Amino acid sequence: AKMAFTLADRVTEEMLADKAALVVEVVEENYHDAPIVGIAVVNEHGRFFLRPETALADPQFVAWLGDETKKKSMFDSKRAAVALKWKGIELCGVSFDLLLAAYLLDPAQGVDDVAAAAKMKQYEAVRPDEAVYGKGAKRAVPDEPVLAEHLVRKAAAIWELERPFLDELRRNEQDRLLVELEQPLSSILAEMEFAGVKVDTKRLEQMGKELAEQLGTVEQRIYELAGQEFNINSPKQLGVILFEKLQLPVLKKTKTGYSTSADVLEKLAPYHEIVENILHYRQLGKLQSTYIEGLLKVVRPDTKKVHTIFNQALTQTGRLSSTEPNLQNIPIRLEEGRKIRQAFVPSESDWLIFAADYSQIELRVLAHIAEDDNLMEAFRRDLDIHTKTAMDIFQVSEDEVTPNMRRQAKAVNFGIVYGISDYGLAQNLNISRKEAAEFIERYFESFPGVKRYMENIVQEAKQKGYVTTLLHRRRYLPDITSRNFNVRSFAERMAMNTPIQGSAADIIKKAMIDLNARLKEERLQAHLLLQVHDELILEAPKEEMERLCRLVPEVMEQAVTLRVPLKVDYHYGSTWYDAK
DNA sequence: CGATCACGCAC
DNA sequence: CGTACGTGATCG
Ligand SMILES: OC[C@H]1O[C@@](CO)(O[C@H]2O[C@H](CO)[C@@H](O)[C@H](O)[C@H]2O)[C@@H](O)[C@@H]1O
Ligand SMILES: OC[C@H]1O[C@@](CO)(O[C@H]2O[C@H](CO)[C@@H](O)[C@H](O)[C@H]2O)[C@@H](O)[C@@H]1O
Ligand SMILES: [Mg+2]
Repeated sequence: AKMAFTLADRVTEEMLADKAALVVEVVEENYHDAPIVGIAVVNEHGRFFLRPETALADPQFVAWLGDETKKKSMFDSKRAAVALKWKGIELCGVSFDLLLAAYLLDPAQGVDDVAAAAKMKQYEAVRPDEAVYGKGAKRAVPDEPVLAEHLVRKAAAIWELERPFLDELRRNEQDRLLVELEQPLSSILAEMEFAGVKVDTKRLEQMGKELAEQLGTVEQRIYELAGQEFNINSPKQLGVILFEKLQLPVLKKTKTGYSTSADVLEKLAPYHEIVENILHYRQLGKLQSTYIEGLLKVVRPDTKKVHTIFNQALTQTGRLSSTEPNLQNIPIRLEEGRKIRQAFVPSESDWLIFAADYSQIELRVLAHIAEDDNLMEAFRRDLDIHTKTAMDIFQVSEDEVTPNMRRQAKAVNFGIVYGISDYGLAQNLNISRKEAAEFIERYFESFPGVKRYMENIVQEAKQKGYVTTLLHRRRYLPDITSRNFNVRSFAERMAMNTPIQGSAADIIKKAMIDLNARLKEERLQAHLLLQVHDELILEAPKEEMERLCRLVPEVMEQAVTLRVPLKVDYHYGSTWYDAK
């Protein structure tokens, strides 16, 4: 059953053909400055394994890697490209990435190794990575014969599966989505991750100290008000204090005990002074554990940068996610947590942080896809969309919209985008199902095009088996035909929400590609650092701000043409916090 | 010692 | 009511 290959001791010309499947193996999950443990090449001339110390010191091999006219097919080329950037080696000419291809064909399969992708086309002559390397404490690179066979089998699978994957993408009208959107984006994400974001660790450490002080003060107040010391971070020890010793009302349960989620606590606050303190303690503790201690844990001590990894092949809607650290969930709503962003600073002297965000991109996308006359007109007038929604559903003039009315209309707008449900809206606004249902009815009366869209997209999902986004991303929804109400209803909300969230993802991905091309044409030093779903964060010399103020919003606004304008706001400053 | 829960942070 | 990730506590 074994697969034949040459275990090479040196690089030869036949390993440098102008088309090959290439494996540059990095086993560490976080590939930043990580070891390359082996290399495999499969091409018209045969199958080869190379030790990295050999290949990466070979000028002909390094030149071949960097030659855009020598085409490579890979799985997770970003991992290889970043590991190689840390070694000062450029990887070019990647014309097919099997991870991205599998992800576009069906994000729900959770493909995260070559074996998983291969199994989609009944190809099973390759082992799962976890079977070869193990996981956790037991993880390890195996001896060379085992490692080499595995890497060659992966390269061989890629070599075989490129054509059938590309053919299916073409049938789905997704080939341009792979080749013109996701693959070029992967190179841009590699650059962003490698550049990293500079952290002011002294500032973080100062914050940590002050937080520790306040945590102590609140911890003691809590013990004083409880008349006893306990582990506040145990939802179970806390449940006893709250609902037994102090007799607070049980407004909600969890399947293992009493709920102490913030929504429940907020309702209990009027009964006892301890509750406000538990909330404050939780807020501070979140900042301390996750955003100070957690961040400091992953800052590289030499450069004081953090280098996130953007998972490009995970979310079911086409968004990116971010890990180690997650730079897509840094606090902003509450001023206390917002100050964390003061610690993210430009990487060079006299540079600044520039941040540009789409204004209401999801509702603008909804206006476009639903062709709702009222919603399109609202955005053509650049109205405050929550005030407008309040005017319509509560039937009042702009003057007559109160803050509470705008607040409830805002929640309705979220619900509509998420996949509206009377129960979920009711939970969010703390009102009755019947009341939430009345709001939803008034909304559909004011935006009948949106109502028609929500009905039609659920029927389309049922008919075709999937829904699609602007640039032809797809999500299969098998549960749409379930005879279980709750299962089916969740699938219906995904049918409604995915073309909205996913088309917004497509637009900002295209914007990133267009922006990098413009930055290069203009030879600006400015470069992307982060994407947070509907916003792009850059750093640049202070002397480039004026040019960026014009260039970045324009590129983002013009990335696609919709039936309504796109609008981008922007800010810049000496830290991420100040880019407001 | 990995897997799970409950919770809270972003958009 | 949609999409994510990290944490401390607990589970087994
Ligand atoms: O390299 C990213 C790419 O690798 C995958 C596995 O194929 O995820 C791995 O890499 C991560 C980043 O360090 C981890 O978060 C993840 O646990 C790990 O399996 C893909 O999911 C991802 O696109
Ligand atoms: O009465 C129609 C109304 O119900 C929805 C669910 O909110 O869909 C239901 O009715 C459809 C048939 O008309 C079914 O295909 C569907 O499976 C069922 O849940 C809405 O789509 C809708 O317009
Ligand atoms: Mg915004």
